[PDB]
Amino acid sequence: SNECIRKWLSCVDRKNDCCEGLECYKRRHSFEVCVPIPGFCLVKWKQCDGRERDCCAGLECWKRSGNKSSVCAPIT
Repeated sequence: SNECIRKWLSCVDRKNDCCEGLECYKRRHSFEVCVPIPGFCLVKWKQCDGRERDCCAGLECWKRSGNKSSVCAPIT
């Protein structure tokens, strides 16, 4: 398991490997970096660890052990 680029660090390296919910920005002269996407969220098949409050509307940090890592799920 490897880590991802830190927010507001440097996108020049790799934009496709910035981070979760991050995207490359466009600047005039100043070096552009990864930024938080507006309205960004998660699905019922995405990890919830760390983003227990980032998932989409209706989703929640689902605690599943034995099959896979901690993922998100819709209201119950």
